[PDB]
Amino acid sequence: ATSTVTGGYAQSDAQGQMNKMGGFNLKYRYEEDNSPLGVIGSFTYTEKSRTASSGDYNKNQYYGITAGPAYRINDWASIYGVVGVGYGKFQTTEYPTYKNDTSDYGFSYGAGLQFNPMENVALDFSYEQSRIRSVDVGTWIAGVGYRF
Ligand SMILES: CCCCCCCCOCCOCCOCCOCCO
Repeated sequence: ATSTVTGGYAQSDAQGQMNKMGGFNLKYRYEEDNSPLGVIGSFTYTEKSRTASSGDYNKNQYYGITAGPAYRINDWASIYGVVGVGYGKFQTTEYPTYKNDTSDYGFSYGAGLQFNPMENVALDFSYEQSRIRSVDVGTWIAGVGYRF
C-alpha cells in the first residue's frame, strides 16, 4: 500500500462578476499494491477580499471537501472523480458600519488526473465545481507532492 500527498495553487471563478479568487488545494490518495482502484480525498480553500475607495469591503471564502474513487491507468497516470460539499461565506460591509454576511453549503464535485514522472513524485491537476444557492463556483487546481 502507498499514499500520495499533493498540494498546490487553486483558483476559483464564479459565473456573475466575482473575479478570480486564489487559494490552495491538498489531496490525500491511498492505493493498494494489488488493485488499480483506490481512494482520494480533497480539501480546497479559496478567498478574495476587496476594499473600494468608497470604504466598502467584501470578503469571499470558498471551501470544498470532496472524495471519490481513483483509478491507476498505468505506472505514470491515474484518473479520479470526487463528490462532496462546498461551503461559501460572503462578507460585505457598506462603510462605515453596515455589515451583511451570508453562508451556505452546496453540492460539490470534481475530476482530475495525477501523473507520476518518477515513482515517488506526483503532479496533480483537477477541476472542482460547486453550486452554493444560485452561484456556480468553478476552481482549477495544479498541485505536486510525493507518493510513499
Ligand atoms: C472522472 C474520472 C473517472 C472517475 C474515476 C472512476 C474510477 C472508478 O474505477 C473505475 C474502474 O473500476 C475499478 C476496479 O476494481 C477492480 C480491480 O481488481 C481488484 C483486485 O482483484
